[PDB]
Amino acid sequence: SMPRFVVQEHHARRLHWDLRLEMDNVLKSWALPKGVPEKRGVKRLAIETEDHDLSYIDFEGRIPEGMYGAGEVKIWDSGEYELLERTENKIKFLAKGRKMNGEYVLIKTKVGWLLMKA
Ligand SMILES: [Mn+2]
Repeated sequence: SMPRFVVQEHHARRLHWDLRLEMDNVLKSWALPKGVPEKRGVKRLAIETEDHDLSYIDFEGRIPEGMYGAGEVKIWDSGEYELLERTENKIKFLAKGRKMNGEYVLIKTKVGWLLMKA
């Protein structure tokens, strides 16, 4: 296998979370400066970032300084997910994490992306 996701907590120059979905045979990724919404209706900024390799889904450790993406990476949540809807502008999925669970949607508009919880 079932597709999986991870939410990494990344202690870089700006502390953020990274949501990564196994999708298109890579990790489709978004930075979340304020984290995953944990309550219904809350709208969080999501910043599309470059695809990562599938192997990276289980990574934890320190990205060294001078490297782009420096800082400590820790797994905040992880699990399977079920894809419910997808287009170039919308991804709706059921997350099966310990913290991030139930349905969520990533929304692309002219201003970028948002992440929202059912
Ligand atoms: Mn990051």
